[PDB]
Amino acid sequence: GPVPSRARVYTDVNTHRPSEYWDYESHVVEWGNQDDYQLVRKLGRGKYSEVFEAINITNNEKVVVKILKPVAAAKIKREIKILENLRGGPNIITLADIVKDPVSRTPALVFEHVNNTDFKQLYQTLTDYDIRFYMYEILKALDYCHSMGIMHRDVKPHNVMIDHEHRKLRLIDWGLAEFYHPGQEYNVRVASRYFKGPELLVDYQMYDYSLDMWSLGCMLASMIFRKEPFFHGHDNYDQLVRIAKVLGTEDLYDYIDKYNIELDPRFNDILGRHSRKRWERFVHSENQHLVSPEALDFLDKLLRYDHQSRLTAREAMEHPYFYTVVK
Ligand SMILES: Nc1ncnc2c1ncn2[C@@H]1O[C@H](COP(=O)(O)OP(=O)(O)OP(=O)(O)O)[C@@H](O)[C@H]1O
Ligand SMILES: Brc1ccc2[nH]ccc2c1
Ligand SMILES: Brc1ccc2[nH]ccc2c1
Repeated sequence: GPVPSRARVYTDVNTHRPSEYWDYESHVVEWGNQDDYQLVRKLGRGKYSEVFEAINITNNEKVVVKILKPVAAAKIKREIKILENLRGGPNIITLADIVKDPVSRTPALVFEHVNNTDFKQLYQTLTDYDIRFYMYEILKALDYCHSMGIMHRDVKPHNVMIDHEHRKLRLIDWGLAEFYHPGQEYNVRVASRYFKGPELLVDYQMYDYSLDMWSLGCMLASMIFRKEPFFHGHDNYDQLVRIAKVLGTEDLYDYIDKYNIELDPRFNDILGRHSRKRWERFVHSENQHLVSPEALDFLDKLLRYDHQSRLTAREAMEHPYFYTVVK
Protein backbone atom coordinates (compact mmCIF):
# COMPACT_ATOMS: atom_id res chain seq x y z
CA GLY A 1 0.00 0.00 0.00
CA PRO A 2 1.07 3.69 0.28
CA VAL A 3 4.38 4.45 2.06
CA PRO A 4 3.76 6.43 5.33
CA SER A 5 4.78 10.06 5.73
CA ARG A 6 5.26 12.40 8.64
CA ALA A 7 5.96 16.10 8.92
CA ARG A 8 9.65 17.11 9.12
CA VAL A 9 8.73 19.72 11.77
CA TYR A 10 6.32 19.98 14.74
CA THR A 11 5.76 16.19 14.68
CA ASP A 12 5.44 15.99 18.56
CA VAL A 13 3.43 19.11 19.41
CA ASN A 14 0.08 17.26 20.07
CA THR A 15 1.63 14.45 22.08
CA HIS A 16 3.53 16.80 24.44
CA ARG A 17 0.48 19.07 25.02
CA PRO A 18 -2.27 17.73 27.42
CA SER A 19 -5.13 15.72 25.77
CA GLU A 20 -7.56 18.63 26.55
CA TYR A 21 -5.64 20.64 23.89
CA TRP A 22 -6.44 18.46 20.83
CA ASP A 23 -9.36 16.29 22.00
CA TYR A 24 -11.96 18.78 20.68
CA GLU A 25 -14.87 16.32 21.29
CA SER A 26 -14.33 16.53 25.08
CA HIS A 27 -14.36 20.39 25.04
CA VAL A 28 -17.24 22.06 26.92
CA VAL A 29 -18.36 25.24 25.03
CA GLU A 30 -18.72 28.39 27.20
CA TRP A 31 -21.85 30.09 25.75
CA GLY A 32 -22.10 33.89 25.72
CA ASN A 33 -25.17 36.19 25.53
CA GLN A 34 -26.71 36.41 22.03
CA ASP A 35 -28.47 39.74 23.05
CA ASP A 36 -25.04 41.49 23.20
CA TYR A 37 -25.01 41.41 19.36
CA GLN A 38 -27.17 43.21 16.80
CA LEU A 39 -26.92 42.00 13.19
CA VAL A 40 -26.44 44.93 10.77
CA ARG A 41 -25.97 43.39 7.29
CA LYS A 42 -25.44 40.03 5.60
CA LEU A 43 -21.90 39.98 4.11
CA GLY A 44 -22.21 36.54 2.48
CA ARG A 45 -23.18 32.89 2.66
CA GLY A 46 -20.88 29.96 1.91
CA LYS A 47 -21.48 26.18 2.17
CA TYR A 48 -20.87 26.20 5.92
CA SER A 49 -22.13 29.57 7.25
CA GLU A 50 -24.04 32.85 6.80
CA VAL A 51 -21.73 35.81 7.63
CA PHE A 52 -22.93 39.13 9.12
CA GLU A 53 -21.49 42.51 10.01
CA ALA A 54 -22.81 43.17 13.54
CA ILE A 55 -22.34 45.48 16.56
CA ASN A 56 -21.48 44.40 20.10
CA ILE A 57 -23.91 46.68 22.04
CA THR A 58 -21.96 46.20 25.37
CA ASN A 59 -18.93 48.16 23.98
CA ASN A 60 -20.37 49.64 20.68
CA GLU A 61 -17.64 47.83 18.61
CA LYS A 62 -18.09 46.30 15.11
CA VAL A 63 -17.94 42.48 15.06
CA VAL A 64 -18.39 39.72 12.48
CA VAL A 65 -20.89 36.96 13.18
CA LYS A 66 -20.64 33.57 11.46
CA ILE A 67 -23.93 31.64 11.95
CA LEU A 68 -23.07 28.01 11.27
CA LYS A 69 -25.23 25.88 8.96
CA PRO A 70 -26.24 22.42 10.46
CA VAL A 71 -23.61 20.74 8.16
CA ALA A 72 -20.90 22.91 9.94
CA ALA A 73 -22.70 22.72 13.36
CA ALA A 74 -21.49 19.06 13.69
CA LYS A 75 -17.73 19.88 13.50
CA ILE A 76 -17.95 23.14 15.55
CA LYS A 77 -16.08 21.94 18.64
CA ARG A 78 -13.08 21.37 16.25
CA GLU A 79 -13.26 24.93 14.83
CA ILE A 80 -13.93 26.39 18.35
CA LYS A 81 -11.05 24.43 19.95
CA ILE A 82 -8.69 25.49 17.17
CA LEU A 83 -9.76 29.16 17.41
CA GLU A 84 -9.42 29.16 21.22
CA ASN A 85 -6.01 27.38 21.00
CA LEU A 86 -4.67 29.93 18.49
CA ARG A 87 -6.25 33.04 20.06
CA GLY A 88 -3.77 35.91 20.42
CA GLY A 89 -1.34 34.32 17.95
CA PRO A 90 0.30 36.50 15.25
CA ASN A 91 -2.13 37.47 12.52
CA ILE A 92 -4.75 34.86 13.70
CA ILE A 93 -8.36 36.10 13.69
CA THR A 94 -9.65 36.62 17.26
CA LEU A 95 -12.71 34.62 18.33
CA ALA A 96 -14.52 37.16 20.58
CA ASP A 97 -17.50 34.99 21.64
CA ILE A 98 -19.65 31.89 20.93
CA VAL A 99 -23.47 32.29 21.19
CA LYS A 100 -26.61 30.28 20.31
CA ASP A 101 -28.51 31.98 17.45
CA PRO A 102 -32.19 32.21 18.46
CA VAL A 103 -33.45 31.66 14.88
CA SER A 104 -31.14 29.01 13.35
CA ARG A 105 -30.81 27.16 16.71
CA THR A 106 -27.11 26.70 15.83
CA PRO A 107 -23.86 28.23 17.16
CA ALA A 108 -22.80 31.66 15.98
CA LEU A 109 -19.11 32.50 16.20
CA VAL A 110 -18.34 36.15 16.94
CA PHE A 111 -15.02 37.50 15.54
CA GLU A 112 -13.13 40.80 15.78
CA HIS A 113 -13.99 42.97 12.81
CA VAL A 114 -11.31 43.70 10.19
CA ASN A 115 -11.95 46.73 7.94
CA ASN A 116 -10.66 44.75 4.96
CA THR A 117 -9.54 46.45 1.78
CA ASP A 118 -11.40 45.24 -1.35
CA PHE A 119 -9.81 41.99 -2.73
CA LYS A 120 -9.74 43.16 -6.39
CA GLN A 121 -8.15 46.49 -5.31
CA LEU A 122 -5.36 44.67 -3.35
CA TYR A 123 -4.68 42.14 -6.17
CA GLN A 124 -4.55 44.94 -8.75
CA THR A 125 -2.47 47.50 -6.82
CA LEU A 126 -0.20 45.82 -4.26
CA THR A 127 3.40 46.62 -5.15
CA ASP A 128 6.36 44.22 -5.19
CA TYR A 129 7.26 45.42 -1.66
CA ASP A 130 3.64 45.00 -0.39
CA ILE A 131 3.49 41.39 -1.71
CA ARG A 132 6.71 40.56 0.19
CA PHE A 133 5.43 42.38 3.28
CA TYR A 134 2.04 40.61 3.36
CA MET A 135 3.52 37.20 2.41
CA TYR A 136 5.84 37.54 5.51
CA GLU A 137 2.75 38.39 7.62
CA ILE A 138 0.91 35.22 6.34
CA LEU A 139 4.07 33.17 7.15
CA LYS A 140 3.90 34.41 10.78
CA ALA A 141 0.30 33.05 11.04
CA LEU A 142 1.18 29.71 9.37
CA ASP A 143 4.33 29.13 11.42
CA TYR A 144 2.31 29.94 14.53
CA CYS A 145 -0.52 27.55 13.77
CA HIS A 146 1.86 24.79 12.59
CA SER A 147 3.98 25.25 15.78
CA MET A 148 0.66 24.83 17.64
CA GLY A 149 0.04 21.47 15.95
CA ILE A 150 -2.64 22.75 13.56
CA MET A 151 -2.88 22.84 9.74
CA HIS A 152 -5.21 25.39 8.15
CA ARG A 153 -6.05 23.37 4.97
CA ASP A 154 -7.88 26.23 3.35
CA VAL A 155 -5.25 28.83 2.59
CA LYS A 156 -6.56 31.01 -0.28
CA PRO A 157 -6.94 34.78 -0.96
CA HIS A 158 -10.46 35.11 0.47
CA ASN A 159 -9.21 33.64 3.77
CA VAL A 160 -6.56 36.37 4.15
CA MET A 161 -8.14 39.67 5.24
CA ILE A 162 -6.04 42.81 4.85
CA ASP A 163 -6.72 46.28 6.25
CA HIS A 164 -4.19 47.97 3.99
CA GLU A 165 -4.37 51.42 5.74
CA HIS A 166 -3.16 49.83 9.00
CA ARG A 167 -0.91 47.18 7.26
CA LYS A 168 -2.92 44.62 9.33
CA LEU A 169 -3.49 41.08 8.11
CA ARG A 170 -5.63 38.25 9.54
CA LEU A 171 -5.85 34.61 8.54
CA ILE A 172 -9.57 33.64 8.85
CA ASP A 173 -11.98 30.69 8.32
CA TRP A 174 -10.53 27.92 10.46
CA GLY A 175 -13.55 25.62 9.69
CA LEU A 176 -11.44 23.19 7.68
CA ALA A 177 -8.41 23.30 10.07
CA GLU A 178 -7.27 20.11 11.78
CA PHE A 179 -4.87 18.98 14.49
CA TYR A 180 -1.82 17.24 13.01
CA HIS A 181 -1.15 13.80 14.47
CA PRO A 182 1.71 11.81 12.89
CA GLY A 183 0.43 8.78 10.96
CA GLN A 184 -3.21 10.02 10.82
CA GLU A 185 -5.01 9.66 7.48
CA TYR A 186 -6.96 12.78 6.63
CA ASN A 187 -9.75 13.58 4.26
CA VAL A 188 -8.36 14.82 0.89
CA ARG A 189 -11.62 16.82 0.25
CA VAL A 190 -10.18 20.04 1.73
CA ALA A 191 -8.97 23.39 0.25
CA SER A 192 -10.42 25.15 -2.85
CA ARG A 193 -9.65 23.49 -6.24
CA TYR A 194 -6.99 25.96 -7.47
CA PHE A 195 -5.05 25.71 -4.19
CA LYS A 196 -5.23 21.91 -3.63
CA GLY A 197 -1.84 20.31 -3.20
CA PRO A 198 -0.75 17.37 -5.43
CA GLU A 199 -1.12 15.14 -2.31
CA LEU A 200 -4.89 15.88 -2.33
CA LEU A 201 -5.15 15.44 -6.10
CA VAL A 202 -3.45 11.98 -5.98
CA ASP A 203 -5.55 10.93 -2.89
CA TYR A 204 -2.53 10.67 -0.53
CA GLN A 205 -4.16 10.91 2.90
CA MET A 206 -1.14 11.05 5.26
CA TYR A 207 -0.42 14.75 4.63
CA ASP A 208 0.61 17.48 7.01
CA TYR A 209 1.31 21.21 7.53
CA SER A 210 3.17 21.36 4.20
CA LEU A 211 -0.20 21.33 2.34
CA ASP A 212 -0.56 25.00 3.48
CA MET A 213 2.82 25.81 1.91
CA TRP A 214 1.67 24.57 -1.51
CA SER A 215 -1.52 26.71 -1.22
CA LEU A 216 0.65 29.73 -0.27
CA GLY A 217 2.83 29.10 -3.33
CA CYS A 218 -0.30 29.05 -5.57
CA MET A 219 -1.32 32.45 -4.14
CA LEU A 220 2.20 33.86 -4.65
CA ALA A 221 2.39 32.59 -8.26
CA SER A 222 -0.99 34.19 -9.11
CA MET A 223 0.07 37.49 -7.48
CA ILE A 224 3.56 37.91 -9.05
CA PHE A 225 2.65 36.54 -12.49
CA ARG A 226 -0.72 38.32 -12.79
CA LYS A 227 -2.38 35.01 -13.62
CA GLU A 228 -5.57 34.35 -11.67
CA PRO A 229 -5.60 31.43 -10.76
CA PHE A 230 -2.12 30.19 -11.56
CA PHE A 231 -3.14 26.51 -12.00
CA HIS A 232 -6.53 26.76 -13.71
CA GLY A 233 -8.08 23.31 -13.68
CA HIS A 234 -11.57 22.61 -15.01
CA ASP A 235 -12.05 19.94 -12.27
CA ASN A 236 -9.83 18.07 -9.70
CA TYR A 237 -8.33 15.84 -12.44
CA ASP A 238 -7.50 18.60 -14.94
CA GLN A 239 -6.11 20.51 -11.84
CA LEU A 240 -3.26 17.94 -11.64
CA VAL A 241 -2.69 18.10 -15.44
CA ARG A 242 -2.37 21.92 -15.15
CA ILE A 243 0.28 21.44 -12.45
CA ALA A 244 2.10 18.80 -14.56
CA LYS A 245 2.25 21.21 -17.53
CA VAL A 246 4.41 23.48 -15.30
CA LEU A 247 6.38 21.18 -12.97
CA GLY A 248 6.59 18.32 -15.47
CA THR A 249 5.40 14.72 -15.48
CA GLU A 250 8.78 13.14 -14.58
CA ASP A 251 8.86 14.68 -11.11
CA LEU A 252 5.16 13.75 -10.66
CA TYR A 253 5.97 10.09 -11.36
CA ASP A 254 8.99 10.26 -9.04
CA TYR A 255 6.62 11.65 -6.33
CA ILE A 256 3.95 8.96 -6.71
CA ASP A 257 6.76 6.27 -6.93
CA LYS A 258 8.43 7.51 -3.71
CA TYR A 259 5.13 7.13 -1.80
CA ASN A 260 4.06 3.93 -3.67
CA ILE A 261 0.85 5.87 -4.80
CA GLU A 262 -1.07 4.64 -7.87
CA LEU A 263 -2.65 7.36 -9.98
CA ASP A 264 -6.32 7.02 -10.80
CA PRO A 265 -6.25 5.17 -14.22
CA ARG A 266 -8.36 8.05 -15.64
CA PHE A 267 -5.03 10.04 -15.76
CA ASN A 268 -3.62 7.61 -18.44
CA ASP A 269 -5.54 9.39 -21.26
CA ILE A 270 -5.14 13.06 -20.03
CA LEU A 271 -1.76 13.55 -18.27
CA GLY A 272 0.62 13.31 -21.25
CA ARG A 273 4.40 13.87 -21.10
CA HIS A 274 5.51 17.36 -20.01
CA SER A 275 8.89 18.77 -19.23
CA ARG A 276 9.42 21.01 -16.20
CA LYS A 277 9.17 24.66 -17.34
CA ARG A 278 11.62 27.37 -16.18
CA TRP A 279 9.75 29.97 -14.06
CA GLU A 280 10.94 32.73 -16.50
CA ARG A 281 8.45 31.38 -19.10
CA PHE A 282 5.67 33.11 -17.09
CA VAL A 283 7.35 36.57 -17.03
CA HIS A 284 6.07 39.24 -19.41
CA SER A 285 5.93 43.03 -19.67
CA GLU A 286 2.75 43.27 -17.48
CA ASN A 287 4.18 41.36 -14.50
CA GLN A 288 7.96 42.09 -14.67
CA HIS A 289 7.57 44.77 -11.93
CA LEU A 290 6.54 41.99 -9.47
CA VAL A 291 9.14 39.40 -10.46
CA SER A 292 12.70 39.05 -9.23
CA PRO A 293 15.23 36.16 -9.13
CA GLU A 294 14.49 35.91 -5.31
CA ALA A 295 10.69 35.67 -5.97
CA LEU A 296 11.22 32.88 -8.49
CA ASP A 297 13.65 30.97 -6.26
CA PHE A 298 11.19 31.29 -3.35
CA LEU A 299 8.24 30.13 -5.46
CA ASP A 300 10.32 27.20 -6.80
CA LYS A 301 10.87 25.99 -3.22
CA LEU A 302 7.11 26.09 -2.32
CA LEU A 303 5.66 24.56 -5.50
CA ARG A 304 7.15 21.07 -5.27
CA TYR A 305 5.21 17.86 -5.69
CA ASP A 306 6.94 16.18 -2.74
CA HIS A 307 5.25 17.61 0.30
CA GLN A 308 8.34 16.71 2.41
CA SER A 309 10.60 18.80 0.11
CA ARG A 310 8.73 22.16 0.35
CA LEU A 311 9.99 24.96 2.53
CA THR A 312 8.46 25.01 6.00
CA ALA A 313 6.95 28.34 7.11
CA ARG A 314 9.92 29.15 9.38
CA GLU A 315 12.44 28.25 6.60
CA ALA A 316 10.41 30.41 4.19
CA MET A 317 10.78 33.44 6.58
CA GLU A 318 14.59 33.16 6.19
CA HIS A 319 14.43 33.42 2.38
CA PRO A 320 16.22 36.28 0.54
CA TYR A 321 12.86 37.32 -0.98
CA PHE A 322 12.09 38.91 2.44
CA TYR A 323 15.41 40.67 3.03
CA THR A 324 13.89 43.99 1.78
CA VAL A 325 10.94 43.76 4.21
CA VAL A 326 11.30 46.14 7.18
CA LYS A 327 11.43 44.04 10.40
N1 LIG B 1 -13.13 38.94 10.61
C1 LIG B 1 -13.77 39.52 9.60
N2 LIG B 1 -13.81 40.87 9.55
C2 LIG B 1 -14.47 41.45 8.54
N3 LIG B 1 -15.12 40.89 7.52
C3 LIG B 1 -15.06 39.55 7.60
C4 LIG B 1 -14.42 38.81 8.57
N4 LIG B 1 -14.58 37.45 8.32
C5 LIG B 1 -15.29 37.40 7.22
N5 LIG B 1 -15.61 38.65 6.73
C6 LIG B 1 -16.41 38.98 5.56
O1 LIG B 1 -16.81 37.79 4.95
C7 LIG B 1 -17.26 38.11 3.61
C8 LIG B 1 -16.97 36.94 2.70
O2 LIG B 1 -18.01 35.94 2.82
P1 LIG B 1 -17.63 34.51 3.45
O3 LIG B 1 -16.89 34.71 4.73
O4 LIG B 1 -18.85 33.65 3.47
O5 LIG B 1 -16.61 33.90 2.36
P2 LIG B 1 -15.15 34.27 1.79
O6 LIG B 1 -14.23 34.57 2.92
O7 LIG B 1 -15.33 35.28 0.70
O8 LIG B 1 -14.69 32.89 1.12
P3 LIG B 1 -15.08 31.34 1.31
O9 LIG B 1 -16.51 31.31 1.79
O10 LIG B 1 -14.91 30.74 -0.05
O11 LIG B 1 -14.11 30.78 2.33
C9 LIG B 1 -16.57 39.43 3.24
O12 LIG B 1 -17.53 40.45 3.01
C10 LIG B 1 -15.69 39.75 4.46
O13 LIG B 1 -15.64 41.13 4.74
BR1 LIG C 1 0.27 39.13 -0.80
C1 LIG C 1 -1.57 38.87 -0.40
C2 LIG C 1 -1.94 37.78 0.37
C3 LIG C 1 -3.28 37.54 0.62
C4 LIG C 1 -4.23 38.41 0.10
N1 LIG C 1 -5.60 38.42 0.22
C5 LIG C 1 -6.10 39.51 -0.46
C6 LIG C 1 -5.08 40.20 -1.03
C7 LIG C 1 -3.86 39.52 -0.68
C8 LIG C 1 -2.51 39.74 -0.93
BR1 LIG D 1 -1.58 36.55 -2.91
C1 LIG D 1 -3.22 36.62 -3.87
C2 LIG D 1 -3.38 35.82 -5.00
C3 LIG D 1 -4.52 35.95 -5.77
C4 LIG D 1 -5.49 36.88 -5.39
N1 LIG D 1 -6.70 37.20 -5.97
C5 LIG D 1 -7.30 38.19 -5.22
C6 LIG D 1 -6.50 38.52 -4.17
C7 LIG D 1 -5.33 37.69 -4.25
C8 LIG D 1 -4.18 37.53 -3.47
